[PDB]
Amino acid sequence: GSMKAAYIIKEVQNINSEREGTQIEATSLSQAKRIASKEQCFHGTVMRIETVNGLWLAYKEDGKRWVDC
Repeated sequence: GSMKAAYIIKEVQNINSEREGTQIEATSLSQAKRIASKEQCFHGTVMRIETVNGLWLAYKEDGKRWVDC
């Protein structure tokens, strides 16, 4: 299909915390955002998209718009 890059999606309790994530493949950051929003499992949490080496790409507080980093 389309050329895809590796992204790491993490679900954390607050913006400035670190937890283990899971690796997904997406064609763009926007598709990664859609996947991350669909993968949220807990209540009121923050979703964050990083690169594999741990670079913050974006994050979304529950009920807010994505914050691009």
